[PDB]
Parts: sequence; structure tokens; C-alpha cells
Amino acid sequence: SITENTSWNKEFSAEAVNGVFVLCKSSSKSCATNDLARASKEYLPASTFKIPNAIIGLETGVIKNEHQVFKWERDLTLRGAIQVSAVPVFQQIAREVGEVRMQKYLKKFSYGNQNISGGIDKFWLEGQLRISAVNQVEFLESLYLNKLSASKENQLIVKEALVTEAAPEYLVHSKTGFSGVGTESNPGVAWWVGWVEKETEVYFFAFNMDIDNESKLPLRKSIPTKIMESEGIIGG
Amino acid sequence: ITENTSWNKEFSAEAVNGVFVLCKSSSKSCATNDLARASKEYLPASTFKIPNAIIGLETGVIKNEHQVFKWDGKPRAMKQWERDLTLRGAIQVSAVPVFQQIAREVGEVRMQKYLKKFSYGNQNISGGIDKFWLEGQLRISAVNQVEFLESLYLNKLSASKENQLIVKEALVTEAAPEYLVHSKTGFSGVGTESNPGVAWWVGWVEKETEVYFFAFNMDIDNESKLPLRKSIPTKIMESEGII
Repeated sequence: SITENTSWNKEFSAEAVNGVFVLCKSSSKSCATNDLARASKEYLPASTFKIPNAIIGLETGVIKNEHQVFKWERDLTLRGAIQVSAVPVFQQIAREVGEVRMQKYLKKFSYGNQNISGGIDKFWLEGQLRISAVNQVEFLESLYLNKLSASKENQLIVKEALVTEAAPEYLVHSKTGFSGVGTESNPGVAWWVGWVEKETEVYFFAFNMDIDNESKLPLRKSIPTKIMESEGIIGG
Repeated sequence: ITENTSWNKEFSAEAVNGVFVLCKSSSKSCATNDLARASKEYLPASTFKIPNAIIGLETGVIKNEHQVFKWDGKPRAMKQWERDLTLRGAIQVSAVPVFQQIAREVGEVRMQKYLKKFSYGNQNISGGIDKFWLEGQLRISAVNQVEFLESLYLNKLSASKENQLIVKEALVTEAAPEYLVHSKTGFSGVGTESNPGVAWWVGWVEKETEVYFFAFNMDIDNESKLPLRKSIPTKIMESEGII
């Protein structure tokens, strides 16, 4: 069940932006958001698509194993290619997977509008593919639980590649995305999605915002952090 | 495996008797400050949580990656262990009573089998099923730790690849887009001035597309010197440009 917390709008206003945050404790049955309408609106996933693309890459055999090196401006591991800008790597993966297989996996994953038109190597960046913050949480929860239609091994491999913060009792798996800086009337979209394991609890999250100014990009992390901090998740 | 006498500099200041073993790419290319001590076997103390976790998973004693080890509200030796812990948490805070109970459930026969498969030190689990790695006769060298960890990195242990991956994520301690560290500390206790305890730091570092396996141990008779198990090897690694 998802509920609306309009008091969270203060954190978007303060900084002057239009966006949404979805935060779920334990499971996607217990979620809250600043804006119910926008929580279900679908946007270009941009680099958040590397999550399903890597899983599909591994399942189809296009990516050999966790230790494959993607050789070149620099050579990258799977983790490095996900965490850094590595355009050509994932373009090459998508072309190798192919449209029929890509379409079949997005069906199995219930990934957004499942519309991959616009070119096999750019549909998630300039094409027709769209996904909501709610659908991102649902997808990430399935991954967490090894419930996607993929081997547990491959789900595990991608999950370690997504670790971004680590402490003994606090672990964060996450991924950013950004379609580009658009204009005030035709803004781009920026994302931060993932999950936080704090002690024995887990929190799934998905954030997106409209971006029409290059200087606003860091808000994709700061706004969610501030909201999570207010919920008591960050530290004590 | 060559010996690097220049690395002794890092141990000289603190009068530390210890050894560091560092291997670039594979265990076929290693360096150490003390060739003799590199193969000398010591109590693994909490570094044993690595094989123990894998064995707990393989035998079904540990259900999966999301198992919660519930605290019963009864006193534990460390306040940091007095709470519900995940598998990763229990490893990271080195929650001894959690792993003692795992060991009991695994049992002597299964434990012996897996230590043989894993080529784990002297494979001597005498001393009581819940204390052999802490005060018993089990002994492993720094070189053996590097061999074992490399197997784990490569998914080559005789355990499911899923289970090896689960334990690998539980060992992550430092994360960045192109830098990742998997590691585990150990500390047997302070022994005596005459028969000192041992402290350990073991693990591996992924930097860009390279991997480095490492194991450190030292004699310890004063708990105040404990951070040197991380600081000495960190200084050696940073001086080699592993940062």
C-alpha cells in the first residue's frame, strides 16, 4: 500500500525542483511518496537501465562471468562499467542481446512500458522506454530477493556491482541515471534508485527529478538523503 | 614468492613482529617481508568466519543471505553483539556467539570434511567444536589464507557459486566505482608477554582491472596495538600504489 506524504515537498521546494521520492520499508507493500501522481508517471530510465541490461547480459551469455573485462578510454570490470560512464560497453551489450531477447526479458521483469523502440543501443536513453519510481522499487525488490527470472548467481553478481556504501551494519546498493540537461520547457530526467540495509531492516527507494540546469544534478542524491535522514535511516 | 626487505621498515617503528603477504593477479606472484613467517601457522581467530560462513550456507545451517540471527536478550561479551544481526553484520562485527552456534549445528564431521576440501591450514579442529579456531589447535599461515581467498574470489572452493558470492558481498568493507576491498580481521587475544596472541587482516583489493590478495598477521600482547593489523598493511599497499 502506498501513502502520500506532502510534507516531503519542502525538500524539493527549498531547492526549487519538480520530482518524486518513493521510500518503502521491508517491502513494496509499505511505501510512502511525496507525490502519488508522479510516483506512477513513467520516465526514461537512462543509466538505471544498466541494472536489467547487466542481468540480461549475463543470462544470455553475452557477458561471460563476474570477472569479465571490457577492454577499450579504459578497460573496465563489470562493476566499473556499471558505476562509471561506459557508454559503448552497454551499447555493445544491448546489440549483442538483440531486440527479441531484450523484449522477452523486459516482459519477464515487468520493466516499465517495455517499449524498446528507438534503436537497440539507445532505447533507454533517447527512445520510447519509460519506467516509474514505483516500478523501479518493485524491480529492485525482486532483485534483492533473487526473484527475477534469472539465475540467483547472476542476480548476486549484479548486486555486488551495485554496492556504493559499506559499513558493518549499513550497506547501500544504488544506481544513478541522467538523460541530460534539458531546457526549462523540455527538461531531462535524473534518477537515484536502490536499497539500504540498516541493521536488520531494508529500505527500497527510487527518486527522479526534472533537470534543466547542470548545477542541480547533485540534488538527485541530496534530496533523498535528507528525506531518509528525517526518517531516521541515516545514522542514529 | 620473493622477499621484500624494504617492507620491514613499516614494522620497525612499532617493534612489530609480523608478516605481510601481497599477491598481484594470482598467488603465483607474491611478495612478503619475511619468507619464514609467511608459512608459519597461527590461530585464525575471527578470520575463521569466512570458511565457517560458507560451510554454514552449504550445509543449510544458514538458510540464505537474508537470514537474521536474533539476539535472545542474554548477555554477550561485546555490547556491539547485543542485537539482531544479518549474516553480513555478524561477520563484520565479528559476533563470536553467532558463529559458535553455527559451528555446533554444522558439527565435527561436516566441519572436518569442508576444511579438507578447502585445504585450510593444519585442519585440526580439536579443542571443542565451538572454540577450535579461537583457543584450539587449528593453525593457518598467511600464504594459506591468500590461497584460500583466491579460491573464493574465483568461485573455486568446493561450495556452490551462490554461497561463495553471498559470503563475498558480506566481506565488502571499502567501496568506490573503481576500487573495492573485501576483508576480515582477527584477534586471538593478548596471550602472555612470553606467548603472545596473534592479530590478522586478510582479504583482497580490486583496483581498476587488477586484483591483489593479501594477508597480514602479527604477534600481540597489548590490545592498544591492535589497529596496526590494518595500518601496517595499508601503508605497504599505499606505497605500492594500491589506493
